[PDB]
Amino acid sequence: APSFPFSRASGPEPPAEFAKLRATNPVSQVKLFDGSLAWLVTKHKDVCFVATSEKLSKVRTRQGFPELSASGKQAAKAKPTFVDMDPPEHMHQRSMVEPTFTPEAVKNLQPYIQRTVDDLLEQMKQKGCANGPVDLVKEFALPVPSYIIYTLLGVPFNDLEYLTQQNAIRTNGSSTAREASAANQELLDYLAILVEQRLVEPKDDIISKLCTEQVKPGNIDKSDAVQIAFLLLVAGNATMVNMIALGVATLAQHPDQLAQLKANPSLAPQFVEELCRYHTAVALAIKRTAKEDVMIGDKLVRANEGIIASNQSANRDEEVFENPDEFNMNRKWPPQDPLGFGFGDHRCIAEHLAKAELTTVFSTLYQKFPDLKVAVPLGKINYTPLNRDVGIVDLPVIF
Ligand code: HEM
Repeated sequence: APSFPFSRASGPEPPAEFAKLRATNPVSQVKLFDGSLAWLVTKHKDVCFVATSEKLSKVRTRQGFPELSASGKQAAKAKPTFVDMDPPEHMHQRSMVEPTFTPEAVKNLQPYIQRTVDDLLEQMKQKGCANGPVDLVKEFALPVPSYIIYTLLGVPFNDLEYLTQQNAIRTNGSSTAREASAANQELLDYLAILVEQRLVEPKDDIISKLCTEQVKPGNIDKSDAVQIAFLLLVAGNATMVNMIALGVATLAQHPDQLAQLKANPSLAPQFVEELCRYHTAVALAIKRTAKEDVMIGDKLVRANEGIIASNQSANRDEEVFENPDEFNMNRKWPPQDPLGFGFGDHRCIAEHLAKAELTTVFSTLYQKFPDLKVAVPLGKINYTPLNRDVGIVDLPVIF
């Protein structure tokens, strides 16, 4: 049994092991950091099964849960939020914050998302690049998702820049454990204050709705509200940043596709669809423990055994997506759902918001800067370490 998680084959590539497993051993055992074994599922159909089976659990206090690191094992000791819950607890808490993320709500949020993107791009243009390239991540990919989620949560305008930087520090690869932790605890402290304030004078934001609708009636306590708000912030921000950066890098790698997008920004939705399939930046979230014996393919997963269903591998499943390793924004989509946002009950709560942010970015970025170019050879892109989910640390650009 090989050690898992695997390392990416290269900066922009997924681990090389998956393709081989899908072809000769779709459901197999892998060895985790603590020496325990877990079942690795690599085929689309099997990943979908794992994501929806009622015989599988997300509760991390169950022995056998596939924690992939020492930190994950310690983090599993805290009171859980809906991300680590099973029915009926799961939807009971998730439904407390779903309103802002529904397809209808996101459609109505479009003008705000567009203004946020327009403002950040204008700021970038005014700063210019007359003295050399600027970091697309720091100047654009980071603030876009950050400002939006912070604003939706309830953070006032003047606090956005500092809070955006602090949240970045908690996941920055250059941060020391001490710094990441400090930033983490600081964001929690700040959210605690916001909850106290919104409890007194509610405004029109997520935190206020949690206070008025859940805390006051006694459905949850203040700390619960803080943790729910915290989850909404840290769950997908870093991923959004990385997806925007990867999108720009990808377009640079395939000139004709960029030419097509520039000539027709209406193709942004399909470009985003392909991006979320090709670059599965959240590939280690579909994990479970078997509550009872369950058969998957030619294997029997016994009660209390862990399972990791790779949506990354599923998105490269040749049986579902023709020429899976080819990035094609004009891809002819099959009836099967690509799995960039998961599947089943737990499917990303912000899938629609995320897609809206990405679509707004890629339908506007090259209209603003038609000559935007990465200022370093593409082969020198600074990607996240290979033993981590795919992403980009910084991206020098000129325009
Ligand atoms: C393009 C960026 C994003 C990608 C690719 C992404 C992908 C995912 C994936 C794969 C999961 C696992 C779903 C499953 O268990 O089947 C997930 C869960 C989740 N994501 Fe995201 N996500 C993104 C953006 C966001 C944003 C913007 C937020 C916050 C506003 C967010 C909040 C969450 C939460 C709260 C969960 C847990 C849902 C649950 O367990 O019920 N995500 N996301």
